[PDB]
Amino acid sequence: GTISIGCSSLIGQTLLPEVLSLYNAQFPNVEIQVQVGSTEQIKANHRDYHVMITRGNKVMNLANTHLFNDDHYFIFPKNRRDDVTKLPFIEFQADPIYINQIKQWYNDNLEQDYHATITVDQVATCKEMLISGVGVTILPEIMMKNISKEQFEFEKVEIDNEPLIRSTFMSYDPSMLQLPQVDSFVNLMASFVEQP
Amino acid sequence: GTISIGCSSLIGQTLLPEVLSLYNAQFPNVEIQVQVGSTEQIKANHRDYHVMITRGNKVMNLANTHLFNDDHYFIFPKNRRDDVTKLPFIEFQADPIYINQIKQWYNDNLEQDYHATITVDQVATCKEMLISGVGVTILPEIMMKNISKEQFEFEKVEIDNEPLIRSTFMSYDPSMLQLPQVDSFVNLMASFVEQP
Repeated sequence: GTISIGCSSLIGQTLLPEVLSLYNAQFPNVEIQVQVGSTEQIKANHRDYHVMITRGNKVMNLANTHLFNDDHYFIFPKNRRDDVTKLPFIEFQADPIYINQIKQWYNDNLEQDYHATITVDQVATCKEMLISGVGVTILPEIMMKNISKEQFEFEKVEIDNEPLIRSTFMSYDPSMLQLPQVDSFVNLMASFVEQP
Repeated sequence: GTISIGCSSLIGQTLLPEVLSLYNAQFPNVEIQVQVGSTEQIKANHRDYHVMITRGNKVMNLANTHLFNDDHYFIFPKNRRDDVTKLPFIEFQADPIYINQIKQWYNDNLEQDYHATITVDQVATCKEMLISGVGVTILPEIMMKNISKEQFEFEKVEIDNEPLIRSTFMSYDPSMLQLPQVDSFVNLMASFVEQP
């Protein structure tokens, strides 16, 4: 049959391709439909999906399985250079708690009032803006590949000596496990997220 | 003041960061808000933006400035061109005309009836699925950085010896040119898209 997956952009570009490589190898007769959007659009449109994968909090009224947590890093140029409070900060607008945690960190760790010059609602765009030198930002660790360790310094973001983390959840209606292609997907994801 | 830009994912990750590096260097007192979404969502929510940048067709009842055209390439692992009809094809669901041109091309150029095993509505995800070996696909040339020429063969997609192209447009209400931060943006984009 067909499986329909709804996910955020970050997930579509970092988690799902490796999952689906496995999934399609094991279950080659399943047709896969992936819809990628803003988290808000995804959750709003949950009736279009058998399974959703998103970051933040659990989705109410559904089963929610914790996939993993990600650390965060403040990223700025070595090359231009470490007088960092004069560079524009790119604020990824995750949700209000996150934004506030980041503002608090910036105020505690740097030497001026927080001010976002650029706001963006997709992490991958935030990363490319960093790479193109628009400004500095905070990225989740899973997005930190292909960032030049010779152009850029990375500082782990901790609040009250606790790492700033964000959770990824897979959410679905448990009734959907009656579809063999969905049960297969969910079982595969439970093994995928375990680490040796 | 503030400028609010709506764009597709592809644009947010490939065109806009270089534009905004320039824009923010020249106009450092403008606050920039970027919303990245599915084209359909972007077009639907046009009242949230001063300017939109999208691919496909012009937006009705707005000014529309053609930015550029992109060629397309069929991409598959260097193991191998004959095996290629056995690999899953990943269908980016741009719009019906595009999908149908791709289907016609596949039928005319390969040894099998067209069938998409995976459908996806974001190009960046399509590219990551290619890189992770889920299957083969067609990408616009602007997305073809960081694809290893040692793992992958690239064949240019032409139909009736005409290259398959897709257009990028900037769309806006011409009244918005009364905002200096928007007029600045639009003038800057007009220079950016010219090639020396």
